[PDB]
This record gives sequence, C-alpha cells and structure tokens, in this order.
Amino acid sequence: QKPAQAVNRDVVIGETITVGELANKMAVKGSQVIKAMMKLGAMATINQVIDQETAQLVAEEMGHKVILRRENELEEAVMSDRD
RNA sequence: UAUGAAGAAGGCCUUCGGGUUGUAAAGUACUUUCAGCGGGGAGGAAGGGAGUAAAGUUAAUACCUUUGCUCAUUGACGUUA
Ligand SMILES: [K+]
Ligand SMILES: [Mg+2]
Ligand SMILES: [Mg+2]
Ligand SMILES: [Mg+2]
Ligand SMILES: [Mg+2]
Repeated sequence: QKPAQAVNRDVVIGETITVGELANKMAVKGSQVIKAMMKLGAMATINQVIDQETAQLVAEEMGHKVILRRENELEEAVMSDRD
C-alpha cells in the first residue's frame, strides 16, 4: 500500500515567511535542495524572508497544495455581507 | 470510529551503528450526534360569548339565579419542545 507519491500535502502560508520555518512547513525531501531552490530562483540567503505572494510562487515551484492566509480577511467578510 | 510498519518523509538527540516524534501520519474500510438546508408537529387554555333545555323565583308562561347540552372562538413566546 506504499506508492511512489511525491510530497503533495496541503500547506498553509502566512503573510511573511522565511527559509528556516519553510524547511519543515513543507517537509520537502531535498532538505538542502529546498534551500537551493530559492537561492537559484532569485537572490536569496539562509535568513532571507519572502512574502506571501512570493511564498505562493515558491509553493507552485514545489507543486504541493498551497493555502494562502492573510489578516485582512476580517474586513473582506464584513464587506461581502453588505447588501 | 476501525484498520493501518514503506516502524515513510521532516524535526530533534546521536557512542553516527541508531533512538524518538509514532499507528502517530499517509493509504484502505465505517458512521452523520450538533451546526447547515427542507418537510411535519405536542403542552403551556382555564375560560369568556351565542343559543337551547330543566330546576328555583313570582300575579306571571316574563327578567333574573343554578346545572346541562350544542355552535363558533381565545398564544407575545413562535419558524416552540
Ligand atoms: K527518521
Ligand atoms: Mg441541526
Ligand atoms: Mg389541557
Ligand atoms: Mg394549545
Ligand atoms: Mg333549579
């Protein structure tokens, strides 16, 4: 019952994230390969911090399921209910 | 909820041989309490009103009183329980 499925788990991302937490938040197989993935795509470092849109771009590169959460939703829900 | 050892990745500790997070997760079967969407549906209502009957009262079959029977009705809660 063990297929060869690659990492495809759902991952929630915040507004501003960094490499150190991103290492285990996605749990990708290439522990350093994940680190090189950013350093290759654009100028980036060990401690570099990316944004939620850039984080969505990253998750697209990894291909795992992506979830975007931002704090402004509270205003959006109120706006939606308006008649 | 039951099953679930590739005792998986990733983390951490490592006497780098391993241990642990751990049946935990993933996968495979089973169920829908509550919320959500529709349908149905108690109890809180006792009464009061209109006729009609008989008893009681009187000059009086009237009017009034006591007891029936019959008819239509009384809920903010409330889209109730
Ligand atoms: K391990
Ligand atoms: Mg319900
Ligand atoms: Mg009753
Ligand atoms: Mg009732
Ligand atoms: Mg009498």
